[PDB]
Amino acid sequence: LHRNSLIVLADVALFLALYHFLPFEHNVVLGISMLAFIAVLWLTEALHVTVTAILVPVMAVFFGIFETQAALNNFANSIIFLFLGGFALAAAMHHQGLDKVIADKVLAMAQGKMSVAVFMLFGVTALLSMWISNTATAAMMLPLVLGVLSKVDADKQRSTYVFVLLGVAYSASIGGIATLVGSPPNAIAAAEVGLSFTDWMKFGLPTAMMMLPMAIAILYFLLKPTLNGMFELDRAPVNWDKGKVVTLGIFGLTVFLWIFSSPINAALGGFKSFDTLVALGAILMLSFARVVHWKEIQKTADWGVLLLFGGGLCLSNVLKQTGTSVFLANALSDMVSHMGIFVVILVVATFVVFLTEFASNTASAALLIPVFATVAEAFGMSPVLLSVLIAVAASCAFMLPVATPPNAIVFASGHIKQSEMMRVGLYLNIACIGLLTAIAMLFWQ
Amino acid sequence: LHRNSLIVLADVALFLALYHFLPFEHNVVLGISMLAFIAVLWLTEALHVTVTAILVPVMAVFFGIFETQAALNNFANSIIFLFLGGFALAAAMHHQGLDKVIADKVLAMAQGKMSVAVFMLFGVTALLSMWISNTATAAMMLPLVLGVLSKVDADKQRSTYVFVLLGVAYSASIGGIATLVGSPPNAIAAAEVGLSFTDWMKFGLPTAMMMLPMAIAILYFLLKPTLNGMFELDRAPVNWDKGKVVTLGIFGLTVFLWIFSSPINAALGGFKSFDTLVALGAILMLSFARVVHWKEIQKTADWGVLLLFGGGLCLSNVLKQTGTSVFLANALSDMVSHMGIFVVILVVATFVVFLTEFASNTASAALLIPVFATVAEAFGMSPVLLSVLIAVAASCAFMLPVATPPNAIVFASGHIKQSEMMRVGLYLNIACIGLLTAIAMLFWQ
Repeated sequence: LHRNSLIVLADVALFLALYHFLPFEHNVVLGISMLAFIAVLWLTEALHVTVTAILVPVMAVFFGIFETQAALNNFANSIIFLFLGGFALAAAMHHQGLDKVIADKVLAMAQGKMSVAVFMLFGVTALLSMWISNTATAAMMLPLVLGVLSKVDADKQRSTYVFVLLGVAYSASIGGIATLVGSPPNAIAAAEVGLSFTDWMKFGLPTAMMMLPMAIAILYFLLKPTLNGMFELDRAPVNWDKGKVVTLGIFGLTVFLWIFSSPINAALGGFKSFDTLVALGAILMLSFARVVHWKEIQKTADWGVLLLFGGGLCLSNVLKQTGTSVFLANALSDMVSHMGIFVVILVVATFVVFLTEFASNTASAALLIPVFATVAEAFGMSPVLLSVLIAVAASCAFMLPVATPPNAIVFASGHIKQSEMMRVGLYLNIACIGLLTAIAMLFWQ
Repeated sequence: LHRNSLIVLADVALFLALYHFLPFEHNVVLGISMLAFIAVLWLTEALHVTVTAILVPVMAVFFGIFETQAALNNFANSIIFLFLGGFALAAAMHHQGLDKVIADKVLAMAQGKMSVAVFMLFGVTALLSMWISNTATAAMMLPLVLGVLSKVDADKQRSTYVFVLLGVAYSASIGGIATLVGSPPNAIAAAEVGLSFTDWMKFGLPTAMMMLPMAIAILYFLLKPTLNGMFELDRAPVNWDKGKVVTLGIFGLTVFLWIFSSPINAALGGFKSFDTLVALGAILMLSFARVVHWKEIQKTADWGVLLLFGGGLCLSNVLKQTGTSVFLANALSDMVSHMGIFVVILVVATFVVFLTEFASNTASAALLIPVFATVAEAFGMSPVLLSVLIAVAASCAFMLPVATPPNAIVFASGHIKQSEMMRVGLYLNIACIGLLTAIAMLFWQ
């Protein structure tokens, strides 16, 4: 009937074809066919990506790969509860008005001028997206930006609007690249290659600090805003109070425990996933301090993502179990050896940067990381490099707003020409490809 | 500071005392102390029961019982995803207006009279609570009941209001006793003793069909309503349409697969948790049919419960690992042998029926089932009997509304005297104790 309902049927037909017409052994054919099915379903977004994540275990069981519980156990990877603690921190610092207070105090650092306010705004937006999200952050900042522009004389001056808006969106999508929380794809990568919070900050904080000013400069040089007015702000200059102090303290304590996870856990007994224990402890300290109630943590969090992680991990453990990964590596050895690694990561990064502009970041990541990682390539291991690269690229969505929630949230204003966004995102995607290639070549090797 | 924040500290002090002043071996002392801590936290409801469920794994790890992942894996017991499919069915049959249509078509079965409408109402409320919930069901039926009574002449006639209302509440709480879904405690019991959907219906459907008419009769004989008026109904006589037909069909197919799980799964390969695969398949069929979107399944479901299941299961696996269960059985052997099993289940059932009137059903169940089951008693195994008994009793909340969501949802009307509810619930709780004792003695043995 509907378009998606026919995409699903075509995908079933393709699955059956590959299940009947492949000259590989049964198990590898099964893995490949499941992979194609799941990819066609995640990219097209026919079924809500979470539903496909839930179908992966069923597709694995009905075909005798996994036992039911051994497949559903992947919906409980410690990384998921780490992300849950992150969502709880977000719910706290939104219910207690902490983010508004931070952004406002920053807007005061700039007395009344714009030339410095939008830059501080991008910076704070990224600092938030480090923890909260990519969507809620943009939604929280949008009214602030509009109140800022309230005295811009928005007539034949749409350029400054587009600047102050796309800067916010991209700053969020980029601050999502600094922490394991902030953007799902980072957590998918870590779960696949076993990375810790700080072991991923060492990859994502420099990358973001490099990609954010590059983006602001590219925008300022593509569109030419004036940025010379003043601030006729009239909202309440909110102040600190109990509940925000405690929330900030617990937030800082959680971050301090995360960053220093290794020495602490080494001086405590050597727990396995100390970061996740720290996140659950953040939840416990926020509850014991009466600063946030579970109903908020439940309305706020996005559990579809917490099921998508499990789906991606079940897919990875499938490709690992049925031996499909080693076969794909044996098959791609020739192509990876003929050319170099630099061109390999170049094509990978461009593919992913131009894919998530049509698909969802989390789905593309969950689908691609397992392959390029579980391959265990021959000419060069680089098993974490590519995972981090893809997780970063999947967040580099800068073209049309259907690619990322924040882009649409900011496009809803009604004065962002699609063509300007598209060309700016093209320039930015090329720049990000180049930058990621450079970093992967120099730093991460 | 606050009452709950001091309860927590007293509980920590008690935990430390038992951790320092018990003449049992270290591990059993640890288990007992964790048990006391968690019980004091779940009964008092200081921290949202979900938060205590989340604290159980941390409390188990920081004290070296479990590895982190081996403890968090219990948040993915197939029973949880079964309950998730149940929540999805509820979201479908609420978003597609199926429940309203069913209740209205039933209200038409009674032409315009009341003497038969309230009984059909209790019946349909139970039939719904079989699947949807105990709370949403009462909330969905309340406006219908008020529109029914709109022509009751509710002056010196509060008796019929209380009847048509408490009947609804108790019918929901009892229909929650027929299926694994419908009430969490049933799922906790099954997870503890490995019960299937039908293997638990064989316990819960007769029990509910017996306890519901008993309750209606007790009410009719305590308070004396008239039940003689007509129906001046004026709402829209809704009709069927596409979306409701498909939803009903998928619902019936899911139920037919659940009930006949054994022969099917035996003629298919012998999967381990076929019921859970069937629930996930229900989600998949509801999504593929474009009848419900994940956002509704996420707003609707109660994930706190899906974490509470994991908390209770981690507690059970703790008491099993540290050897506390066998020790408690060795200690209670004398008391269980001196008296009989009949008196044992009698005291158990009364304790639980009068406990959940102050605590939450799910928490009391999650706390008590592990003990009385993992004991593996000496004089008589009865390892599933007591689990089912406690799961049924925990739903038998009939006194003051703070015990159960539905009771408060119906008390909000503003014309339900606390004393009448309390005495009616006392009578009903005694009757339910007697009935459960009788059934456990005759049928389940």
